[PDB]
Amino acid sequence: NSFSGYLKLTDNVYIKNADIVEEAKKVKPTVVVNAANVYLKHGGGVAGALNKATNNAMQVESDDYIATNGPLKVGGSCVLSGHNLAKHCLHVVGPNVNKGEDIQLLKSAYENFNQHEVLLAPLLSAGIFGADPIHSLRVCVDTVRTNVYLAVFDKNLYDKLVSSFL
Ligand SMILES: COc1ccc([C@H](NC(=O)c2ncnc3[nH]ccc23)[C@H](C)c2nnn[nH]2)cc1
Repeated sequence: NSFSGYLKLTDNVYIKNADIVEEAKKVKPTVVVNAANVYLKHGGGVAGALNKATNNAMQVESDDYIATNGPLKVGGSCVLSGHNLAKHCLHVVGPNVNKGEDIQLLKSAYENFNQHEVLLAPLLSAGIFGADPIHSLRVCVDTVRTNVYLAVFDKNLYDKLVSSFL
């Protein structure tokens, strides 16, 4: 958990302008959060990048989990191996509001982070899922009580978040 160059936003929320994959390789955190979908099909975004950095080992393990357990629910999670990136990967499903899923489930999604003392994570429900990323950071700050290190890859978004927050 050797995090460096983060800006502290609250007592338990830190932020850095970085690619979450590069952070995972350097830090080797106990937990890396994936912004997953209910079938754990890691096709793009954070999920595609984390899976690519495991050389598809994350996808093979995710397919076996879905065969035995079935899909996750929106707002839910599962803990699987972190492979070469972390001890564990916490796969979390935020609502896709562009497909009618309720924005109140974004609070349920961030509540999963509270089972882990320290996490490396992206913002949930942003991008193709349609939630406003500044609103997603406000839900994170109001829901997560354990120590979260947020990696924001787009510098333009990182600057908007830091301006809106502090
Ligand atoms: C569907 O769920 C999401 C949830 C996060 C997002 C976007 N995050 C990423 O795609 C991302 N974040 C950190 N490291 C990364 N490495 C490769 C991709 C990547 C949001 C918009 C964003 N942009 N810049 N920082 N965060 C897109 C969709």
